[PDB]
Amino acid sequence: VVNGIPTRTNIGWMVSLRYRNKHICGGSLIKESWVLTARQCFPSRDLKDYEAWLGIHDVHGRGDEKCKQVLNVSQLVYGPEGSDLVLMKLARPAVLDDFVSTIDLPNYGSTIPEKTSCSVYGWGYTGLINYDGLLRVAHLYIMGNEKCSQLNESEICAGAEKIGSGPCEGDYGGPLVCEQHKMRMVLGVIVPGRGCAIPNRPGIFVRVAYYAKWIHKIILTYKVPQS
Repeated sequence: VVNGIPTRTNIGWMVSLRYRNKHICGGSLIKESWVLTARQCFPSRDLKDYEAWLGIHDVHGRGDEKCKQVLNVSQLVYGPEGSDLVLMKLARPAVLDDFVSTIDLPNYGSTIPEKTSCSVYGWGYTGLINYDGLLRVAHLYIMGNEKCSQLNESEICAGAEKIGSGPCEGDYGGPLVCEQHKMRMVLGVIVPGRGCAIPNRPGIFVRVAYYAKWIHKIILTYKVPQS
């Protein structure tokens, strides 16, 4: 995240997808054993290359010495066509506690109104000379889909007003979270696209509400030989 700030403490539903012993993406823990994330987060199709760190604040888990849970990835289900989503199934369940929790998903078709306040979180690119490692957040407002103009219904358009801030490489897969019904929900999944923290150039996020059925169909179903 570029032009964001550190979080006071760690965010329970945030996952660091590691590839080859190193952060590459964020994800959202949507069940004790499922993480909603992005396609661009998997250079290879072989599972032995991945881990999921939960309950961390630091990217290397430095102060999280007792908070953190490291889980292997047993499966990988891919989303429809131009969705870019992937659900990682975790090897053994995540232990919910004070540091790890899950975030709710919206209802199949929820329309988020414009000028609504939203947050992105990530350990990705910051532009700092020496990034401290801490999870960072930036604030964005939902905008009309026409402002993102590079199909459309699966997408959300959110940006900051005038200042250039937002997610970048390493933040892919993480959530765009807002306040819809009673509490916090993963409304969007961060995907690369419209540059990185360009002023008056809002980001396009995959609309979770569009693939909401699919996410549910998958969260309650057997393994089945993938690939």
